[PDB]
Amino acid sequence: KCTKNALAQTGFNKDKYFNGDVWYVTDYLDLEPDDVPKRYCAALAAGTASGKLKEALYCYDPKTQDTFYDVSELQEESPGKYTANFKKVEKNGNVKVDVTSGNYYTFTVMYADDSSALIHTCLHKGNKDLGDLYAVLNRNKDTNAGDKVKGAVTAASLKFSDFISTKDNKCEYDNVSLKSLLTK
Ligand code: HEM
Ligand SMILES: NCCc1c[nH]cn1
Repeated sequence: KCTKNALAQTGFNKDKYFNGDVWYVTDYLDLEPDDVPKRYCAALAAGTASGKLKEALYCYDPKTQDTFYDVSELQEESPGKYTANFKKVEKNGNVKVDVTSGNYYTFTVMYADDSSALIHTCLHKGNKDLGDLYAVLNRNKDTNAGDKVKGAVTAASLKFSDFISTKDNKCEYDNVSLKSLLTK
């Protein structure tokens, strides 16, 4: 069961956040980890494409080098709070799992600035709730969480201590594919 009480950023600047460029996940807090050890890497891009708000996802597993992608049209619920009916796709946009009733995630932008952000997500897959996941984002992958986003972590009643860093986890990314998926 995810919480719905994550508060959107006051004065959220949606154009700066959804500018079509990549956000890297630098640190994350998964409140319901899979029983199997999975130290993944993730990044995302979001912005307008042919008049729609779109969000593409990338995940990388260093153990296998396996990759997975997703793309959604976003639906604004309220300011800074969105719902995404995802479809799983190859790096070229070919559909692996279609848009389905029980598959969706929601997110809230709790904090953001030109370079960083903190978001809450709640993922639903096959109708089941997979729990809360908080991500600290940055426009640069090797950048450490600065004071402002750490303040936002505190303001959300969390401890930065509990977060897991992707910094020396052998991550590799694919921003070209991630950006071009916005049109698919
Ligand atoms: C912005 C941050 C993230 C978002 C929006 C997000 C979103 C998603 C989505 C939509 C899926 C379902 C994919 C599909 O089946 O088509 C997924 C699966 C998964 N994600 Fe993430 N993810 C995020 C960050 C992360 C991070 C940092 C990790 C690292 C542990 C992670 C681990 C996983 C795992 C293990 C699964 C497979 C879950 C299952 O089917 O049981 N994700 N993610
Ligand atoms: N238990 C974490 C669910 C999740 C994975 N990705 C996004 N959310």
